[PDB]
Amino acid sequence: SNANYMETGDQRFGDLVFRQLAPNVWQHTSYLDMPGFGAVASNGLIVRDGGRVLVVDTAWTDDQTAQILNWIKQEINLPVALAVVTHAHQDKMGGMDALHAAGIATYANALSNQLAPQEGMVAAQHSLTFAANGWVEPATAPNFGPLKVFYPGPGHTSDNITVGIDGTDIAFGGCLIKDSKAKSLGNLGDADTEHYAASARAFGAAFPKASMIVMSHSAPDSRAAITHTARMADKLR
Ligand SMILES: [Cl-]
Ligand SMILES: [Cl-]
Repeated sequence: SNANYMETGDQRFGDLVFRQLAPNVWQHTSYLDMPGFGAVASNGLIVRDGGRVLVVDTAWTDDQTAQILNWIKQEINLPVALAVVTHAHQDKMGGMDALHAAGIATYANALSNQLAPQEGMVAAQHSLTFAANGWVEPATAPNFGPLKVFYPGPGHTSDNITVGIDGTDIAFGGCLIKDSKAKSLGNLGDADTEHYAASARAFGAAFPKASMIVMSHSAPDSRAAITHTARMADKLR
């Protein structure tokens, strides 16, 4: 349960893995086997804000996403107010149904909702919209607490968004940022290779105080993950 700094190690629950990040923040992790590679991790976040819990990124599947809700009931014992999912893809949207069944309000980039059916995903219930500088329109993100939503520009996909957690110095780059040892940009099937670099860089500028970068396929890293990701993307153009 990691109650204090002398109880450590990731918590295994079902097939899921949870790692505490800051006092109110955890990374949730699920796995799906992929041709030729094998098991691939997909990370998302759980934020405790006051008397509610906020989730970013469901798991790969409905039944894994259900497990996440269960773990929250056991370990945090708080209601889940809302969830924000970061683009329409199985790794971040696979479990929308489970969130919905649980009666949990869901939010995504309007564009992610427009693409969901074509990407084989269930759309979120609410749509976020963004200014030209990339920050979310606050009226579209009511009651987001510490979550600061930023759309960096096309990237891993054209709809990808990102989230800072105010006060924790943690920024979630999702599929857009890779860690500093990464050998490639991962899955580019949907990517905008022209704007990727600028988008990665825009993310770094949106959260200039983040000391912890959380991404989809790897353990959290330093800001060196932004820099390195941008250099890799520079090679795309
Ligand atoms: Cl990826
Ligand atoms: Cl992906």
